[PDB]
Amino acid sequence: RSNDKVYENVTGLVKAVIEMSSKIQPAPPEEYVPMVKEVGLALRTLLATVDESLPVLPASTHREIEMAQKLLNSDLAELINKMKLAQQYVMTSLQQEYKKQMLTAAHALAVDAKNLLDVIDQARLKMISQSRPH
Repeated sequence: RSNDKVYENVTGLVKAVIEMSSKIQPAPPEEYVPMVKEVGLALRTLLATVDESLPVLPASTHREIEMAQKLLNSDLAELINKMKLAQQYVMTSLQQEYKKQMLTAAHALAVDAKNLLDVIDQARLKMISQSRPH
C-alpha cells in the first residue's frame, strides 16, 4: 500500500502545524489560538482519514489506531489549550513562558501526528496485512 489518503492527510496534520508556524509569523497572539486551530483542523481532517483507517481497524488497524489516535487526541488537545494558554497569558514579554510551554507541547503534538502518520500508514498496510496471506 502506497500510504493511502491515510498517510497523506496525517502529513496534512504537520502541514497544519506549518500553518501554525506561518500563522504566528505575521499575526499576533490573537492568532496564537487560530494557528493551533490550523492543527486542530488537522486532526479534524485526519478524522476523515481515521474513518478510512476505521474499516481497517477490524482488518488490523485496531492496534495502531488505538495507540496513535488516542495519543493524538490527548496531544492535539493540549495544543488547543496551548493556543488557549498562549491567548490565556497573552502579554507582550511575559507570554514567552506559555509560548515555550506551547512550543514544547507542539513538539509533542508533532509526534502525535507523526506517529499516527506512520502507524496509520501502517493502518492501510494493516489491510494489506490481511490480504497478504490470501
